[PDB]
Amino acid sequence: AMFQIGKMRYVSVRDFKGKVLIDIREYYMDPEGEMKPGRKGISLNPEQWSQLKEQISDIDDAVRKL
Amino acid sequence: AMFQIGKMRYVSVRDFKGKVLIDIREYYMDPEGEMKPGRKGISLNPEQWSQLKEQISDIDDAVRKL
DNA sequence: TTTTTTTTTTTTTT
Repeated sequence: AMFQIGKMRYVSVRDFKGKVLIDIREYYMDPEGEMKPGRKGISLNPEQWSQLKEQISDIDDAVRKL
Repeated sequence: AMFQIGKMRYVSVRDFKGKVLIDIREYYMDPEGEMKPGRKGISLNPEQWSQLKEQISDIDDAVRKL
């Protein structure tokens, strides 16, 4: 499943080799004319994603103040 | 501002060259004994961060179904 | 070999 968050950026959810990854990732268009994941991104495991969600309120507080 | 989401992973919030960035990134310990940002990570702008949050429910549903 | 916004490019450590 892919969830667009910008022009060339997605959160993607996939099973990779038995484990669920939540990937926040910029994509590019390659010379053969296909969409590929780029170097800018990180694949989170479910516990890291859970910790991120738990800190959204604090993250938002910091964003708001800048 | 730093928000830990794993042993060596953080969300950070900062103003860089006049732009607020929400960076999700893996860090490492370098040979001099200092923490440094690593190559696995992505800096979101606030609009991307807002779209990510908007889709957490859908992302979470994908995780349950994969 | 190691950041940082809408070419040379994936994939999990509290």
